[PDB]
Amino acid sequence: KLPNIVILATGGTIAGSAATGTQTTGYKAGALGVDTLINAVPEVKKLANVKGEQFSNMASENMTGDVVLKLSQRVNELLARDDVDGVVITHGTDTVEESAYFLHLTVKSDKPVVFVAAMRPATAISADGPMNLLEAVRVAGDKQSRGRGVMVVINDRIGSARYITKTNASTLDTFRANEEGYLGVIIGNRIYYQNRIDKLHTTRSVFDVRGLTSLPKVDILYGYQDDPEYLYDAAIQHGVKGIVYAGMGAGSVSVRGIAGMRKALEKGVVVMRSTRTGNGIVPPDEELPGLVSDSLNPAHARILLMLALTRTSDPKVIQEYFHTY
Amino acid sequence: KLPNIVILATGGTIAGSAATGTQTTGYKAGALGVDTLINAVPEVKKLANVKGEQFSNMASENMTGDVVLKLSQRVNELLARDDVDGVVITHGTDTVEESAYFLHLTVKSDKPVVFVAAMRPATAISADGPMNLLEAVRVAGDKQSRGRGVMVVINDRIGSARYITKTNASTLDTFRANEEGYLGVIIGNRIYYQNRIDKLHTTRSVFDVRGLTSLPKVDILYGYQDDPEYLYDAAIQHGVKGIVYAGMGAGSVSVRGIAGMRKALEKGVVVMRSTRTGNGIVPPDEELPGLVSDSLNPAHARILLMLALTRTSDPKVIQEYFHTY
Amino acid sequence: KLPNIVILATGGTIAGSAATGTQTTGYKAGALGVDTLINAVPEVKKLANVKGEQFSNMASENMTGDVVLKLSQRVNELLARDDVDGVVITHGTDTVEESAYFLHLTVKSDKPVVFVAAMRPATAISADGPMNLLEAVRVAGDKQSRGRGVMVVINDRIGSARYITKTNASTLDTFRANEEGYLGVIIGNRIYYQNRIDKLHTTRSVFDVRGLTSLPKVDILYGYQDDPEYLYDAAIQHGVKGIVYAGMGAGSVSVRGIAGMRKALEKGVVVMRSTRTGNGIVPPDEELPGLVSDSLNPAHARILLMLALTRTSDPKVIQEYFHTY
Amino acid sequence: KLPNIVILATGGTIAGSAATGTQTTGYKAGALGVDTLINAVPEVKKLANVKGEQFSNMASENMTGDVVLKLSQRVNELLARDDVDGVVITHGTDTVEESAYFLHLTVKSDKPVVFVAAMRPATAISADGPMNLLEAVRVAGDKQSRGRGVMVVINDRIGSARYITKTNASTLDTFRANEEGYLGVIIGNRIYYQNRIDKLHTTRSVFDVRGLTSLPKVDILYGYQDDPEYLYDAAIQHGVKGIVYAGMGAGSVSVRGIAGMRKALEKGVVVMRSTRTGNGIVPPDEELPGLVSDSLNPAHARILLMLALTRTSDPKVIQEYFHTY
Repeated sequence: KLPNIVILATGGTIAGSAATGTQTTGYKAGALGVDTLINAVPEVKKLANVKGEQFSNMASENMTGDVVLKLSQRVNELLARDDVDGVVITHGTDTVEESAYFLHLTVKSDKPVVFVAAMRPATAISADGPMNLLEAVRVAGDKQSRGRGVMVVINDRIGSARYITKTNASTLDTFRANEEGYLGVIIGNRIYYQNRIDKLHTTRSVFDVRGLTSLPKVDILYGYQDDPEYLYDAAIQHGVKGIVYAGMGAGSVSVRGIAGMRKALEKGVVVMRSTRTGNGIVPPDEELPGLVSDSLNPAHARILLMLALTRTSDPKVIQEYFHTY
Repeated sequence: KLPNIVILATGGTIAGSAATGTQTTGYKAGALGVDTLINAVPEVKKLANVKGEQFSNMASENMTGDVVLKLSQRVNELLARDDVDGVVITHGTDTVEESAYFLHLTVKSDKPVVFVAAMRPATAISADGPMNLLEAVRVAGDKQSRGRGVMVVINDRIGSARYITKTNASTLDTFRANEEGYLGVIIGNRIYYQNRIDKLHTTRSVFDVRGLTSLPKVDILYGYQDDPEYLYDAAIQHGVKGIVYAGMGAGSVSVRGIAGMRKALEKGVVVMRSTRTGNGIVPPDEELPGLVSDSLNPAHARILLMLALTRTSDPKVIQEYFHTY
Repeated sequence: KLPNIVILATGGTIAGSAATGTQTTGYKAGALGVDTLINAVPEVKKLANVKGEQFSNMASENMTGDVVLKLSQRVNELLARDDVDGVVITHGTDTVEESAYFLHLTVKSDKPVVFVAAMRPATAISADGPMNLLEAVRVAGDKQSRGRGVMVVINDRIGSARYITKTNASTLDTFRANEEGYLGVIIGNRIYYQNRIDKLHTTRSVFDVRGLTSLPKVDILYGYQDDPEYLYDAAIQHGVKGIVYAGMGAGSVSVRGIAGMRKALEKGVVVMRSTRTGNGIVPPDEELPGLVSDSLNPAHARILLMLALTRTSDPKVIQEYFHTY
Repeated sequence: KLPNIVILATGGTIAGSAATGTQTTGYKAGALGVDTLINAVPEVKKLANVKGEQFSNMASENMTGDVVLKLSQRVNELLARDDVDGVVITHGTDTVEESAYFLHLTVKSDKPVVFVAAMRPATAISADGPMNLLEAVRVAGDKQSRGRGVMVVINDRIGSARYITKTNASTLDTFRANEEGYLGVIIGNRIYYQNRIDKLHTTRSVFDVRGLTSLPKVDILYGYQDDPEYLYDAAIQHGVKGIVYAGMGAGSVSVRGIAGMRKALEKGVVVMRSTRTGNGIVPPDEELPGLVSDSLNPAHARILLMLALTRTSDPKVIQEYFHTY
């Protein structure tokens, strides 16, 4: 029989629309309901028994920790039922790497959780959303997909929430993991799996959102020539618990940045040095302040740091998380 | 006869050293002098008549607008003489894209200006520095190289200062221009040119640094879920003339970021929306505040914005610059 | 007023169809007529005055030199008229790099010649064909596009016929030029040009097809472990004028391949060593037999070799062509 | 205590040399002995107890199935001993993907088998071989490396024999797996593992070389415009058991190629359709003759087809191998 898939809608461009079919920019995201989306691709109903639920309807640049936290709890609830085999979450592309990674760390189930997005509005000529959604359901309902961590499906590719990121401001093929590749690809309606991530996630994660009602405050500061120190003062003075530094090269700091970090440290703020480059490993360096983000980019590093702080503030333990998650 | 090339040293990993040949991280950058570098690769002296000049010796994360401005003026002086055919600038990798792009816009000569860097210390096993320097001089002395804008040479590739960027925190092949490719490659001691950038630069640029002693203050703020508004207040309150926003997706802003931008606007601060993604075009959008950066990434966009402000503050003219430079 | 664009159809997947909207493989290419294509995207008629002409209707794997030669002559005729500003050629994806490069070398006009293809059948959910065609016409009608050589437009990118190639058997984003990047991109209905190829083409090419009725015979042989020598004998014995060798690494040959090449040489067959790798430069090597293909891949190298032979058989002159075209 | 690593040398550029340090092309591969290599990087002796064995000394374009078969048997012997923890095989770059994949399928051990190569001669300025060898030994001796299949280590990257391939004729960063990424990377002397391939290999493979003295004959034929049919006749007439077809796009065949394949089929020859593109999935198509290679490229597909024929000639079983290995 067909598997039972629930399609949780949060908004995004995949549900956006513009006045004309040639308008691919300046459209309104989160304008259509989940059912309109489902009826656009009726074929979806032959791959599984789908049920659409409207969790929200916004542009992903406005997604917040509060909402992501509730989204995570809602998905844990659904996955606990016996009449739910998998979940597909329609989301915006802009911050899908952030929400997808948060759930990658907090969903306590082996059942597939697949995020799907689209770079073109649903009203666009050659809109990518329909096929993306169709592929997402297919992946969600396949039993080969269990235990692979949270996945992002778009443009025939299946990426891990831990490595996948939006690398181009506006192309269809924007989502890639340059050094880590894709978990698999969907060609001709067959799924081809190629990798399994060698990291901890989902059912083997220590992070638990059941019981939380708010998350620690973590900001991201950029590293560049002449980077100001006052931005660190500002962050501290506003009660941030952690600071993710999108540094030059391999988390390199200027004299001004070092001053700001030392200050944040003597104030109890956790400093996580990452990179602005876009890919790669930020290796340990005792000569420099703060922890290092391993291969986590700024956006992902902020997510893992927020969660880590809901467990400990021990630098030694947090550094461990960053090398295993 | 051999061409006359001047090698201006500013420091960087290409002049760094560590206690052991297997230490590739945690070393000391800007530790060796230009002459030590020149003598390490004597072959260089058969490709041209070289003269080394020590401009500075620092880790590039500490390079500042002041030093870059003087560097730019120094290179204009040298290129004005008849006994100088080209210049090779040894620089750190971390902010080479910023310094190289600054000179790309302010050097008033058709003569080759080549930046060279290295990802491994000079004391490392398989240090890339020697061959990079050799290739740099070769490119600088070739007459085919005139009029191509400022170039960055490393790992057998020749990249435009306008497109090239450091994409990986720590690999040798870190420098790439995903959508724009390389101007050319150096294989087997022959130079293969393949592209000419379709942008304005050097001798056809309107920016002039002769006469300036300081640059406008421009900061970069990051875009992410829950991004704070107070960082905008902080920047404004510290007298920044412009703000480069490394936005989500195609320069998308959250409600908090929009508030902060509007505020900066009513305070006379120029707002330039760019992208944190790493590649791509941030297209115009009248629904949103600020200008758009075309394909300029945050680091490059800050450099062009600083220079534009030394000429005008007209949003219409600055937006033009961003589409032509 | 609107520019006059002619849309020459040759078949391909962009004109293919399958029984269901979810069938993306095993469909029938070259099934729809140019007018069906034009009417699918009416918006096209607001960008220019279009006239469709049905040149052929086949799957591109069956395109041959004869048909490409006639196609080239047909386009030269059309571009010679005053009421034609540009031409858009719908073609299959499989051998578009070969046909596009052939015309890149033989069309004697500065007017835009744009090839457009599609990876999904026209009857597919999220078919890429409509938007590709729309973008193609836009590029063809823009005056900024003159003198850039033949272009291939697909998936929002504009690639040079000389560098572009199909790198993936079946993804939408299959067309790339890893080392050379794209000439430009089309985002939000604006065209962003970034490069100009530094090679000879179109109006500055020495190759002329007016008057030819057939082309020299050139085959491609692969290089691998245990590659046989008898395939060279076979090719020679079948009257080939040239042999493009898709070699291991930088055009490396095994003892068996060297025997076969020497044999072909003493038989008057021109041997062009290329690479099977996919990208890069095959540098000169006097220790080995045959000419080297510069950065031309096997498919492109065969096209330039066929044309070169319609002019000379001088190894010295052909090698020159390969470094300038 | 230190692990016991054996370094089997087969030749290659990593052991090559040229008259000058600036000569990176036209050098002599397989010119130095394993001990010269070992003494060049003495640091290697602090990472493990190494023993060099000279299996051969040739340029990899001349490596053959016979030799690869013996190499595979020799490695199985060594890995069976208790005083051997891992093996590092120095090999040429040109056909390392072929030898590495052959062993990936026939080595019956969980112990690390690491292939290392180099793009620059050992006598070159900035030769990459030393650091590559150092990294290879480190990976071989780390216990985290067991059970990962055969690996190729070069340029700080660790790639799976199944996905890794040489993508550029002559750059240092030539080895990549565009869609599959790397198994891990080596930065700052620490190994960072990120993926585990989701394919069968080594101890879970059905292919056994113990007892074989020769391998089935398999050739590769290229697909392109005007591809001749006589090449198929030639292959058949020379007793090939299988034919790997490097086809256009997704294994597409011309009418001539179809004629040749049908002929090969009625003669008992197994036809495996692959792609010339360089990456991707060749999906099943009942409308076309022969089997499909999944994501295996021509070079890898030939290796798996040779081995498959040493077990069966059943099309249904061989097609299964191609989807699981």
